Amino acid sequence: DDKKKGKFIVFEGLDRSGKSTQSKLLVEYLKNNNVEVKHLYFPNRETGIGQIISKYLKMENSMSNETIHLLFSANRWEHMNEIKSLLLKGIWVVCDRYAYSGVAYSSGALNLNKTWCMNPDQGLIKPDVVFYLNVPPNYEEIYEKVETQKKIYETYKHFAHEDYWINIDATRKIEDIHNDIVKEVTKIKVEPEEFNFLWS
Ligand SMILES: Cc1cn([C@H]2C[C@H](O)[C@@H](CNC(=S)Nc3ccc(Cl)c(C(F)(F)F)c3)O2)c(=O)[nH]c1=O
Repeated sequence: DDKKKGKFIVFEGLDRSGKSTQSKLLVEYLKNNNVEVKHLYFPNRETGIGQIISKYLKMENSMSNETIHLLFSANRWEHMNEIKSLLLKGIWVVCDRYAYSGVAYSSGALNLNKTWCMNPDQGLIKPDVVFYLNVPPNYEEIYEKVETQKKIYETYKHFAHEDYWINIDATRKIEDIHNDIVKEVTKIKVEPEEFNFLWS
């Protein structure tokens, strides 16, 4: 009746870490293996909430640090019913960015308290695995600056030792990064299981 049957994979990483390259490669690989999979992205800029987030990111409005933080969290909550329904049926979800982005970006770029940042996402569906595309920032949107990216790299380390968190050296060839990811995916437990939730 109520078991999670599909698998839920999140990609995390700084901007231009290769997330969408790798997530598209993973989705293609799963589809070639007959697995039904939905590719989702956060923020979803299409929703009423996402359209405001979009203005914020393009600097078409300005918003206070707590206001935008909470909108990013509400934007995930408005997808929970749909993600749950997919996973309950056995459809997999590959998702570019999630609650980890919310915490790392707001604490890193906006200097918000980590616990305060985590609280609104408590209760979101927990993914089976997070692939963190690790690219030290050594080299249009509000967080674009290399100075801003360096602060976020540090804050992402908050999650580095959780057993769901898989560090991926994203400085390697694209094919080799993808092979690395496919390998970890084959380790995911096959059978249905109870849903788990952040930040358990
Ligand atoms: C899910 C989520 C995302 N973000 C930020 C992360 C990222 O800095 C920003 C960028 N998002 C998207 S969809 N695209 C994007 C495209 C180009 C460029 Cl240059 C950038 C950025 F400015 F970040 F570099 C971002 O959205 C957040 O700040 N909090 C969140 O919870």
